[PDB]
Amino acid sequence: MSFSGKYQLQSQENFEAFMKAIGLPEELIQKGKDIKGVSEIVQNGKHFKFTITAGSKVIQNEFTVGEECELETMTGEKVKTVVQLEGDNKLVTTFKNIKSVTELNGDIITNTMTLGDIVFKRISKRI
Ligand SMILES: CC(C)(C)c1nc(-c2c(NC(=O)C3=C(C(=O)O)CCC3)sc3c2CCCC3)no1
Repeated sequence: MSFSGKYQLQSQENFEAFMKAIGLPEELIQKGKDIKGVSEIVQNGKHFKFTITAGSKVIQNEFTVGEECELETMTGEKVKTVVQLEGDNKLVTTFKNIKSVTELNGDIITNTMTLGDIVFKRISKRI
């Protein structure tokens, strides 16, 4: 099953709480909290390219699952980690104490990022 596609954010929970917890300037939080942009995934086998719209920032990540890679953070910083496949439809990874799980079901992607007790959840639909 392939993740490839262009996805528009439908809804999200805890954007503000999550962004505050990672130290985003309140100014970038209010500007970005209501943006419903488009995220793109290009999948080639175990190689993924992500162009993500997160609030008012565009985040870019390329990686091969199982290999070491660098993920870009909201704050601009790069972090070493590894992204795994769990089943055919779940990408799982951890960085800066954040547990992320990105799951595809048909045309719906559910991105769940957990930091402390904050569950930041984003739901996007293929366009
Ligand atoms: C999945 C992977 C590569 C591990 C990854 N996701 C992110 C990532 C997000 N991703 C999404 O929102 C996504 C979609 C969507 O728009 O709902 C559809 C696919 C991903 S938001 C976000 C970050 C990091 C810092 C904080 C804010 N970073 O790496």
